[PDB]
Formats: sequence, structure tokens, C-alpha cells
Amino acid sequence: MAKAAAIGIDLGTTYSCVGVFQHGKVEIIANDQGNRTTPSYVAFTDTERLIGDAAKNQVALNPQNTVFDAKRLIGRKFGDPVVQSDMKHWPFQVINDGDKPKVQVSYKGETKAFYPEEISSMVLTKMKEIAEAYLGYPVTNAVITVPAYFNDSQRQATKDAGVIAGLNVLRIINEPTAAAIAYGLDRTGKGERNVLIFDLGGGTFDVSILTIDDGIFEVKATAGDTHLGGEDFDNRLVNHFVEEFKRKHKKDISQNKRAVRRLRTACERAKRTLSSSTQASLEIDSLFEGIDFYTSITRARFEELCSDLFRSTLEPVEKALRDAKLDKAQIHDLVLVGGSTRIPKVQKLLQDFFNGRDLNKSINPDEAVAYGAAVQAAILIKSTR
Ligand SMILES: Nc1ncnc2c1nc(Cl)n2[C@@H]1O[C@H](CO)[C@@H](O)[C@H]1O
Repeated sequence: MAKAAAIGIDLGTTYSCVGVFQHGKVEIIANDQGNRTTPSYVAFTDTERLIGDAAKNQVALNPQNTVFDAKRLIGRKFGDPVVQSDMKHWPFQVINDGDKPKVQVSYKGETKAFYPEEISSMVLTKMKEIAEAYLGYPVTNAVITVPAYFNDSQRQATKDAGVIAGLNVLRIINEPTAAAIAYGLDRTGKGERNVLIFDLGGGTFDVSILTIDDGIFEVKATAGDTHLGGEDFDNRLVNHFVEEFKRKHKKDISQNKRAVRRLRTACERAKRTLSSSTQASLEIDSLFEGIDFYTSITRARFEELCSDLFRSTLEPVEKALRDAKLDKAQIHDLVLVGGSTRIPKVQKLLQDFFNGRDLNKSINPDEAVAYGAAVQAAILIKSTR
């Protein structure tokens, strides 16, 4: 029953996803708000602790006590130049506890501090409860994914987050490995298979090259930009609409925090519409000083606003190919991961760089990692018996 059941968890920087392999198929489990992905946010309020969508929806009103990006801190030392550089951009306090970073917040009127693994365990507990509500029974066995560049300390801290959350961690697997498993790329029989995983998420870009030799996976190269993702494209849209409001009304909205946030959420939504339509409309009642902002943007204009950012995704692809010592024609499969890979211009650029090659994109890219982890969790729990 419960002891023979296992889940796959994609514990992401900005979003998390949970899957279960049963009756010959993977089911990506929707949360209580009907969403197949849940924000990796934890809010501490005057009465409660919020996780996911409810935490993300109140980030504007409570920025000092809403934690996100815990994956950027997990398994790292306080003195690490990555930690020191990132701290300058977060609205929450990061403190030092014996060369280990802790996030310090106000919760139920008291000052509390949490280790990154305790923050990640609260996200994992939510993913576990989403699976339990769908299954009708508690599930405790899980496969958790990590980026392929995570070292031993980051992997151990992720496993510890799993233990705190009440999960029995069957295995910690690499995100590009879970993605290749989702597409069945490890069941092609004999001979070495070279796979490139192009992972463009909300806040990070990762390129991974894997060799699959008779079921055995090997990471040949990892490249990317830890500070490039979907949120940079939303900000390019925001800047355009701030300048358009200034041309139509002779009023600068940039300093009005509420106006910029409402514009940012509308831009994120418009950006998503632009993946399946050639135009999107913005409908913001009383954006600033009682002025409604009813406008539209074409896909062509959006592609111009982000042109330099889209083109920059090809330098890590080339860098990963030289590090792996492979030419383009030596790559057998191209796999898309992350919601931003739905952008048609991103797909066109990658396909043209690989000389008109077909892309593996039939599995929802923001769900492919949880899908593969769910498949691996089923295989592992069966062998355990
Ligand atoms: N249809 C879409 N067109 C463009 N971007 C998308 C789309 N869906 C998601 Cl999710 N994202 C973005 O992917 C990230 C999460 O993986 C977020 O930045 C989200 O906006």
C-alpha cells in the first residue's frame, strides 16, 4: 500500500513539482489551488506560516518575512562569495551561525532563525501533503532531484531537508538525469547516447551534456548562468510598459512599488500568453493616479525587448560542447526543461544552432524533472520490495 508507493519531487529554486508513477502512467499532482507546480516560498506572518501559492501572493505586503531562493544557500558556508553576493539582493535577513547561513524572520511576533535545509523541508512537507491528499494515504518514500553541479555538501543538505520533512529519501538524482529518464533516453539498448538538456527556469539557466552508455549515466559538461531566467524577461516587459505609460501620460510610475508589482504580475501573465498567441493584452484598472492601463504587445515586440537575453543562452551551449569535447552533430538528443523553454523564439534559436534538429518538448517542460524522478522512484521502491 503506502510502503510500496514512492513519489518524485522536483525541488526547484522558484517552483517545486511532485509526481507519482502508478498504473503505468505518471500523474503530476495538482495542489489545492489546482496548480501542477507550487512556488518555493515560505511566508512567516503574525498568525501563521504559509507555503507555496499563499506565501507568493502576500510577498508584496510582507517582504522581510517571505523566504525564497533557499536552494541558493543550501549546503553553503556563510563566507562563500556566492552567499555574500546573493544576500545584497534579498529582502529577508541572512545571519551567520558558526560559518553556516540562517534566514532570520519575525514569526507570530517573535524573532526566529532557520537553516536553509529547514526552509527547504517546509517546501518538501507541502509537496508530501499534496501527494497524500491526492493518493488518500501517507506516502513517505521519495526521489529528490538536485542540479548536476551540486557538490557532496549540497546533496547531503538536500537529503537532510528530506529527513526533516518526514520523507525516506530513496536517492538524490541530478535534474538532467531525471529529464532524460522522463523521455526514456536510457532504454535505447546498446551504444553511448549523447544528450543535451537545455534548462531555462524562472531564475536560473543550466545546460547539461550527458552520455548514456547501457543504462549508466555520465555528466560530461555543465554550463549556464545562475542569474538568467524567466523573471529577467518579465522585467524587460515592465521597463517597456513604464516607458509607454510615460509617453501616453507624462507620468513616471517606477517609484510607486504597488504600480510596479501589479505591472510585473500582468507582464508575467502576458509573457505566457505570447507563447501561444501573436499578441497579449494588459488590463490594469487604476494602475497609477486613477489611470487605467489598457494596452497590448505583439510577440515580435516582446522578442525585440529580450533579443540579447535569448541570444546569450547559446554561449553556455557552445561552452558545454567544447568542455564535453563534442561537436553539434555528435549530440543525439535535445531535451527542453523549464517553463521559459515554451517561448517560441528560444526554441527557434536552439533548433537553428543545432542545424534544424527536432527538440524533445512533448512533456510539460516545468514538469519533466518531477516526471523522471517519479519513474525512478517507482523502479527503486519495486527493487526494495
Ligand atoms: N507559457 C509560458 N511562456 C513563457 N514562460 C513561461 C510559460 N510558462 C511558464 Cl511556467 N513560464 C515561465 O517559466 C518559469 C517557471 O519555470 C517562470 O518564469 C514562468 O513565467
